Amino acid sequence: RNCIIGKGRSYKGTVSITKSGIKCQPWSSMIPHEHSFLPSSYRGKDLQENYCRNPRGEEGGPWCFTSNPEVRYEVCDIPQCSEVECIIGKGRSYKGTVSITKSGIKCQPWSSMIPHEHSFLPSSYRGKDLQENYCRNPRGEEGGPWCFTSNPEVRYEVCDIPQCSEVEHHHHHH
Repeated sequence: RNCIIGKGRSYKGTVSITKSGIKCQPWSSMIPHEHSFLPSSYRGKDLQENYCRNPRGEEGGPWCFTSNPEVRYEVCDIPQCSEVECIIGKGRSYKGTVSITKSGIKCQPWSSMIPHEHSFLPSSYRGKDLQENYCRNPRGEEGGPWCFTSNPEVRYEVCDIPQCSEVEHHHHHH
């Protein structure tokens, strides 16, 4: 993805513009800037196209030589990856803390039988993180994470959690 973890020493994404907005120079090119980061000599460091990279693992994060003759190199401005509430596909793996249904009803705790009695006991679904009153999809059903609701007239309802594809840092269409 196009965010970095730590200093991005293994960053392999597609950002190709510096912090000040300068288009990166290709690693294979000596123009404008002549240099020794030859892709054939630095394999495993994935010096591909003109993508920002951190081949030496430095504090600045990924950087590139720049297409501006007056600026030899510059760090890139790549956000640090941060956890956001989202699901992939149907949310079989969702372990977030959303606890309200799509119609805004507070979820009932999984450990509770009130108002709705049920057989989704946390002790019987070890591994599925039936914690507190958090929306979950413990049998990997279509429709996604859901909960029993605190409203006695609504036994259960799906929760509306955004798809991670809406918020993530995508590889560009290159």
